[PDB]
Amino acid sequence: QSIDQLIKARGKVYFGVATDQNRLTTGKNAAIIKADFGMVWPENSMHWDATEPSQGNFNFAGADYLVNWAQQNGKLIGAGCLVWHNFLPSWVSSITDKNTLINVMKNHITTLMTRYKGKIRTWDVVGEAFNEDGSLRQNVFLNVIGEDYIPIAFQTARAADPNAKLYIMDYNLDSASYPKTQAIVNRVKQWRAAGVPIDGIGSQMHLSAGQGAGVLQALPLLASAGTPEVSILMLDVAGASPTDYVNVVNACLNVQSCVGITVMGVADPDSAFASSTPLLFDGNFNPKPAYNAIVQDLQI
Ligand SMILES: O=[N+]([O-])c1ccc2nn[nH]c2c1
Repeated sequence: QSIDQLIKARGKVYFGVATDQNRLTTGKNAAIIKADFGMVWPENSMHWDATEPSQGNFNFAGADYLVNWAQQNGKLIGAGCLVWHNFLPSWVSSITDKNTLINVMKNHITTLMTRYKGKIRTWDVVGEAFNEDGSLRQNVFLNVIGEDYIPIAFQTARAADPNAKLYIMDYNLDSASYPKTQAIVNRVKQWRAAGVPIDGIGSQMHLSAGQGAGVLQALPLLASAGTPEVSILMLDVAGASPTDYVNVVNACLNVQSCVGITVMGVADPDSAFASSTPLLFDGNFNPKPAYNAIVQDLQI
């Protein structure tokens, strides 16, 4: 059975997965995505160092392949992350002039979103902007532009493609009592009250064993910021316990504004954390206990 069709039957938008061209052309990934998933995200091909490795030199072959394959196979597309400190080329993190970095950020955002205008459901515009204590992360954008970079990024993205849902995403938002979780909620409330167009919060759920249960309290706390949507992104669970996975799926089902869930790849050997066997399909592309548990859960 298809977890995407089953989750749609429960009123959600999608069950999605990260992928890219060389997964689609190898293994059984294309077959499984076609059958079982409803949305795809670029695993690496929308990283800043993948798409703009030197200033104004844009590389879109990888992302084009993903977008075209998704359109051909009737899948939704999410993409990101436009502004974050990861996968940033040196040419960007060596900029010290505020106006230059603002326009470099804006051109990166606008060029990518314009190319795929109207084809992308969800864009992750700002990522990993928070420290663990809830203060803003001192990345090049904060250091050179200041805290206005976040409103600027979102405004720029809304202008480039007003059809896209625009998200802020972060990790370690998996416990309701953790400072980072309350902090992103507080800032997103205040940004939106000021007119900043943040449509969603995305929770990057790279989980340890037993952390699924806590998401049942954390996800509702995130939804309390009042964004139109929240989502679960980058999901994997060390050990891939059925209990952990079913708890995360149920958190999504419990939160009205949660639109769907994206897993961090299809089969275990293609995970960055392969030793931890954290995904829903094994090295022979068979559905694992966690996949079948999700099916059972989704089937007062
Ligand atoms: O949910 N995802 O797996 C995922 C993967 C890569 C991304 N880049 N921006 N947002 C992302 C989400």
